[PDB]
Amino acid sequence: QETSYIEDNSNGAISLIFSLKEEVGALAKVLRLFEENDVNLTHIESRPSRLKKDEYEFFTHLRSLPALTNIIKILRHDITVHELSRDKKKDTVPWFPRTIQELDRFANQILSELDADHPGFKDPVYRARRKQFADIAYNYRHGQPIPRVEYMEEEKKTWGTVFKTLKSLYKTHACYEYNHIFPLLEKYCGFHEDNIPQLEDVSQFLQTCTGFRLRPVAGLLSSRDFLGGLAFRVFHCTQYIRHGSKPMYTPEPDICHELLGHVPLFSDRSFAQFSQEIGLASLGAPDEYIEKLATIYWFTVEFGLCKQGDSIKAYGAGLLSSFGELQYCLSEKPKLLPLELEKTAIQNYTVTEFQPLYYVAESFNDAKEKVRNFAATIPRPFSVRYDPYTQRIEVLDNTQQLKILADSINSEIGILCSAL
Amino acid sequence: ETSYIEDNQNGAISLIFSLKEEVGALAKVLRLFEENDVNLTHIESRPSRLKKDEYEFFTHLDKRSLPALTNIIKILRHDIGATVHELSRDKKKDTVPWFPRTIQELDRFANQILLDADHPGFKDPVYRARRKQFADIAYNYRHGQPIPRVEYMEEEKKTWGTVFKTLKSLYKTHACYEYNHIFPLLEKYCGFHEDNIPQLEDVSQFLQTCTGFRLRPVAGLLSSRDFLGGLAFRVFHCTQYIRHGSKPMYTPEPDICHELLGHVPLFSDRSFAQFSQEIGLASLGAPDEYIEKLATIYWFTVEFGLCKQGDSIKAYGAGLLSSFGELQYCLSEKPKLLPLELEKTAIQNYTVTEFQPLYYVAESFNDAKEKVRNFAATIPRPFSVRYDPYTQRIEVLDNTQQLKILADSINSEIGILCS
Amino acid sequence: TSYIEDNSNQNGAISLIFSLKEEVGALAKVLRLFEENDVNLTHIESRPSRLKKDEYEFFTHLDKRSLPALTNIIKILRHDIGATVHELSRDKKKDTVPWFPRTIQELDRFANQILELDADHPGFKDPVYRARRKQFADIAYNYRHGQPIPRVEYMEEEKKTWGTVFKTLKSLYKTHACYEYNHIFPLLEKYCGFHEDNIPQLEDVSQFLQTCTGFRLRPVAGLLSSRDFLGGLAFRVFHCTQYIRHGSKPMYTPEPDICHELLGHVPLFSDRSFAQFSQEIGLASLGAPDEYIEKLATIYWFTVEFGLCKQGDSIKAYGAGLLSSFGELQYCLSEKPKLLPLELEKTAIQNYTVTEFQPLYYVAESFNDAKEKVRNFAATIPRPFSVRYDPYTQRIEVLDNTQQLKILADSINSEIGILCSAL
Amino acid sequence: QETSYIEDNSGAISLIFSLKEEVGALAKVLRLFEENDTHIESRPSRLKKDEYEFFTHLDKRSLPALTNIIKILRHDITVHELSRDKKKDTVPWFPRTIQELDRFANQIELDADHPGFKDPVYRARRKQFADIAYNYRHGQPIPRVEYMEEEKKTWGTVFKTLKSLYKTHACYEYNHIFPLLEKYCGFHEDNIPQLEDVSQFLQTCTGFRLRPVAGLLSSRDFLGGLAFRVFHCTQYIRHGSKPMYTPEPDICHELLGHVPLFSDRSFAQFSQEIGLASLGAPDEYIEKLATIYWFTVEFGLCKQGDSIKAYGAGLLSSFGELQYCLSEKPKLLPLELEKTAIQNYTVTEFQPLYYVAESFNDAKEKVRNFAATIPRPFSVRYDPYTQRIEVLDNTQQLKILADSINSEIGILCS
Ligand SMILES: [Cl-]
Ligand SMILES: [Cl-]
Ligand SMILES: [Cl-]
Ligand SMILES: [Cl-]
Ligand SMILES: [Fe+3]
Ligand SMILES: [Fe+3]
Ligand SMILES: [Fe+3]
Ligand SMILES: [Fe+3]
Repeated sequence: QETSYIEDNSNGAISLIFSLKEEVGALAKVLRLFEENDVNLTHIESRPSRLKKDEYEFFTHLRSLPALTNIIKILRHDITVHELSRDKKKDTVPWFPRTIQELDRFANQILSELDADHPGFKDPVYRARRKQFADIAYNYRHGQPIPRVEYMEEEKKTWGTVFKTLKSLYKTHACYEYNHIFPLLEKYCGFHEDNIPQLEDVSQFLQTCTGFRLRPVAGLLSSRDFLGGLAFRVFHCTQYIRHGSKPMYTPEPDICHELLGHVPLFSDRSFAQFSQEIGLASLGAPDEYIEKLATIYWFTVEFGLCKQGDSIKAYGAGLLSSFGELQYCLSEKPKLLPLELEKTAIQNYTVTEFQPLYYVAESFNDAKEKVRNFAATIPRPFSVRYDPYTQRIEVLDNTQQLKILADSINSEIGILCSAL
Repeated sequence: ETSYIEDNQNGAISLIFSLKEEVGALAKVLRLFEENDVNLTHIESRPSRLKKDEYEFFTHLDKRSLPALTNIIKILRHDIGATVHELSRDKKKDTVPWFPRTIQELDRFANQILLDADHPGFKDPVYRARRKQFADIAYNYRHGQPIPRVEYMEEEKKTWGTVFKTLKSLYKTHACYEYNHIFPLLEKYCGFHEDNIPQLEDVSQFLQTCTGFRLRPVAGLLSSRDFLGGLAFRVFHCTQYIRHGSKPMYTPEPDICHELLGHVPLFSDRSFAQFSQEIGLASLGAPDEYIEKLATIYWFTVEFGLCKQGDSIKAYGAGLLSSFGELQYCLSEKPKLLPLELEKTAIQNYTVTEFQPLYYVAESFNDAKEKVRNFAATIPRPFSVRYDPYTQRIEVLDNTQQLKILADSINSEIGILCS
Repeated sequence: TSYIEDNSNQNGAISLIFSLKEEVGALAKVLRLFEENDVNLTHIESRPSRLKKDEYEFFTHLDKRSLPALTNIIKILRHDIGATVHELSRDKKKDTVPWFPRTIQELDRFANQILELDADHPGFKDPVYRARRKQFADIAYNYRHGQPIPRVEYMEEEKKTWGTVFKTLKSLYKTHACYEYNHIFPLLEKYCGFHEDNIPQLEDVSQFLQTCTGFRLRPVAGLLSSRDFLGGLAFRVFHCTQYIRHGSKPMYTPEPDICHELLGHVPLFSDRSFAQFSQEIGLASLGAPDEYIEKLATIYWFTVEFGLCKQGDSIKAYGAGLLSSFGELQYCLSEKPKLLPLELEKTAIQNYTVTEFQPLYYVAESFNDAKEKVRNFAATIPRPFSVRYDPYTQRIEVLDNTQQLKILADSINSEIGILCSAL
Repeated sequence: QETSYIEDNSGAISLIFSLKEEVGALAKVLRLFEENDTHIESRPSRLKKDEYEFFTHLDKRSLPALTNIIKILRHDITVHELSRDKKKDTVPWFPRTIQELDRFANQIELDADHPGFKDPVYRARRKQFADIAYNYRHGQPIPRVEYMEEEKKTWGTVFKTLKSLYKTHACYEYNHIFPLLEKYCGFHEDNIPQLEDVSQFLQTCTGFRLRPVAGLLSSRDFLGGLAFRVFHCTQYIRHGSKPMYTPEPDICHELLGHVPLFSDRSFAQFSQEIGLASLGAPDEYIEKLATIYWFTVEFGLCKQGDSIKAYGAGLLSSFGELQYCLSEKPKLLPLELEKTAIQNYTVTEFQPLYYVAESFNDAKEKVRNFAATIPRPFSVRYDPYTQRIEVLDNTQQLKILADSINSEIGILCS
């Protein structure tokens, strides 16, 4: 079977989320509870609430269980609290990153290079060169510029072989959005047959296009971690390349799969929103619905097809980076079905051979709304929204007050921008 | 007297235009610029938002090499059939006032400032040199860099204490609810204490986590257009120096005291951040006549504005929250109070030396915000503006088709949950 | 002042409002509860609740004739699980909201709640005028919502009085009246009988307003309570007098006449923006306490009767008291009176006079701006529900879950901007 | 292939145009018609405080005095010409006001295969009902008729045999309204309710009203009446010889199939959008609307939880199809305009397939999206206050429409 769902592995991170009113002396009453239980002001933030203006929002990221199981009791009865845990005990919500900076916590929790069947296994250089890229990811923290790497001549050859063979297929097999950005990457990035572009230059390009940014990663994270990073429009990226012995095969993601399959789509604004809704749906979702999201991600982002007029084309990264399947998925051999998440979430699939079937999406805006509807069925005691101004996640139990405030803004832009 | 500072070798010249990829657009245009000795480093081509078949172009040029550029605009408009807006900043005929297209572009004219014998501090090598030290930090500051921290002298902390202690006693009763709501937070996470001056870096990081607002060092006073323009990006140009210790209760210029105690606490409230942002957004490309009008509104709202809080009135203007005398005078029955109406406030005359004879009372920040939005329409501009926090760029909307797409995002945004 | 306190009849109208679920079989359980008492079915309505496929809305319109059979029914509905009820009465005040009509037809109930009976009236020593007034009173007392307004042949002495007021005022409208007035007036001259030498019929006028903004006229004998008069505006109904001032002093009238109402009020009701504004005032009066009715009467005074509006760099008048008064229309635009910006929190309590000209006037930025101020003031009025008018069914909707209906209005209006703008 | 689409037959010629008040337009226009010709209305525009809307009600008679006006209005100083017939570059005529529904309400017995053909009484009794419709005008109360005992029996046979199936086969909305119709409208096995009492009931629920009609109108006319929430209704009844068959709509089909749904507001809004979509639509798109109407209002099914039920009038008034559509025999597809609008169907035999709508609110928005696909130089919205249609052709009408929306966002938030 070998599905793409990777369970999350874990001192388990324990974080709290709660807001309180300023009617009685609230800041003093809460801060003293933390100082008395050996908690400095560095593991607690107090920010104003946007939904009432007379409330404070509190964030705690705590290693110290006996000093933590006592605050929850005194805090809940004497006055709403959401407990986030990485080990996901009962009566708790699965932990998720509240700010882009918190992505640094579990960015190095990949599994296991060390696979005997890997193409480049009987190679001391390649096996060692992989450790170099892994160290870049393990030591990278948010905000930092992605360290640049000088690719060897033997490695640019592999890139060239994959680049030239796929560039000939994009004009006819890739969706319009792909061919819309690709010329830009050829001019403003090092997207050339005889050059490998640096992830830093690409990240800076995405940031100026849709706000998406890249993050080095050593290997494969848990599905929870990966999708969680999409809520912040952060895409964990590998910096290594396949072994030059078989440029047309890879059991794992490499810079080729992600630069030629993933990056161009994240440059489109409509697609950035769609993929973001998938990540947003994973924040605090149980493991049962994470696998469902991983399956949707598989049949939409990696191996998804889209309707373009009277014809169909491909937009999945797994398809746009594979020379053989990109032609097989567009033929009349595979089975095509309309995109319906209730069926895709449970559909079984394989990772070794080509996909027997493909799901066709009407559009990205159409697929986006399907994710929102599916996000509602996911049992969560709150709603989530991303704030690009502060780059934090907003926990929303009365989420309805914020969506309306966004409409009142968008509507005043249609009557003001009235040229004629 | 007035607070309006008019805008003043290498005048920034920028173009704005979008094009369709019908046959080949990128190559045909890029060659048009390369043929006129324009390196690609001075041109960006990014996909247009709301339009999947258009490219958006950004150019970063100077007044230099204009004659090889005034010909390109003609080939883009007549030979291609597309709309183009020329930004020149130097009242070029048939041109739009230049404005920053990206937050990074704030670095261009951040040093375009204009030593007074009558100044509280006089020409004395000690103080004047300390002032030049802060000026060098601002001239050398860039958007990405962290604000350099400074070790304030005891003589400077003493002055801060005099202003801090005397004003803290009035905030609980004279300042609006939003002010007293944030101030306790600034005392813990920014070090707002009688015997300490907080660093703009620690403060800037605090606003970013509250409403996304960030601080920027400045040596002196910018043009009203330049200063207000930075508000569109929720960027507040901030001074790092402090008044001379001889007269702690007087300052002819803004200082770190005026900026930390008058301006910063309000920028921590999102409702106020949106309001102040609409003022900056309204200034992008506005004629000089309407820039002065916006400077007057900013004066009577952000600097010297009053707000209704229930059956009583309180103050939220920076000019009041940093002045010990006027903060008490504005709440008395001596000054004249009017309802906030921009058509009357935009033309109202005012003074900067003495207290304000009158004050304008705003119903709320969300109400005052929409009043600016309505006023933004009266400003003659060939386009509308909106800020994109994801990419930190301004999106110009000139084509009607861009609005039809904007309507789709709204009709879909009608989530009728109804429980 | 113009505030007239509300007076109830011996048979004070008592009506109930409540919705219930069809889970336990409510139609039978509720309908039978009334059948057990001396309550006829004809005085009970059961209608489906919109957006709640499993709820029925119930309306009952009775009075104190059967009180002992009514104080027991209300208890079974409120105390038992499944039903919330609002009791509307004209004067109990214990646990009831001030009564208001739920349907346009119910305006017939208190349409005859009148207080020419003043000795000092200009036409007092006149058997004809004194008698002619009773003739108009019978028309109002006998008028019902469905009937067409009876036409009357005005005497030549009465056409002359109208002409005196018409000619002297028409010369001032082009320069003193707001843009909306001079926009409608030419139409009234062509499609109605707005001429110097003719008095138009209220029926012809009512039909004209209905085709403009849906407003309709209703004959009235005299002065109603402020609640009754204002209440009728929620249905875009304007109570109108059909008589005319005495010809002895065409330039003076202590009471409203067809001149004040045809030349002052109707032309504004033809504009949608003003019709919506005045409607929000009526909507704000439904179920409002007597203390807030007087406050509402003051707003109406400084807006509809004696209100001024901003028109560009200049200001013009739109109040009916000014558009029908020859002296005040010139005095309000001069520099003698004091002008203040319109703020309901200030206007609601401002004192005023009715005999002499107004010392001050309130200037509104626009009709849409004044409308939103009334909505804001409507929230401060203590009411256990919100109100909205349904022009399709011509009924009032009591709304505690009002938030569910506003969304359907936005989602429709927005989907109409994408159909035309599909270019 | 028997179809339900009835082409329009002739002719009413009407004009629509707006003008500004800055220049002397009202005077210039009023003299323009008198100089070339009295039946003209001028009302203020509800979207521009400085514009007037003009309505003219003339016949094709005296055409040469009209072909000159169109040039002076278009070339000098926007105008839409409505012609009951296909004139080149003109929009199909549609009623602008509820009163205009009276014009072609008579634009429709002697049929050998009719059940009651060999009966002078029934054949004559039908002309009695036709005279009521031909002479009926808007605003009038629907004349009541005393139904004969022979006719009440026919109603009873259909009523009792179908009432037993509604609780299990009819949608939730139907059984929600039906108990009310039994008490306040007299829906009983041994009594036929009068259209006047029923119309008054619908008006108080969703504003829908009934209008007598002699026979079958053109699809445009019938659908057009739905834009005003007006439902053209037949007052006669099928011949008592075969109570379970009728080649035409009768009071049974209309009271038991159609009326109860019009009492639900969500359905009233949905059906109204269909009528609104037909105003000024070409003949090609009228048939498409007639097909959609067929598979939604007449023979439409809806999802009710994990089960499926029927809400179409053709099923709720037919004893055989009401059981056949739920018997898993026909094939069911999701409601999609591109597929349903062109699907062919029959009227004689049961339907081979049925289209399932998620809900009434879901089907309504699909029509609105489809309303854009109809080529029209304007958009339409209904004003219940004045009961006329608002044409939106000029850009100025939309900027004002944007203000009323942004302002309509009242954030009470408690
Ligand atoms: Cl966005
Ligand atoms: Cl925001
Ligand atoms: Cl309206
Ligand atoms: Cl409605
Ligand atoms: Fe991948
Ligand atoms: Fe300042
Ligand atoms: Fe009056
Ligand atoms: Fe039918």
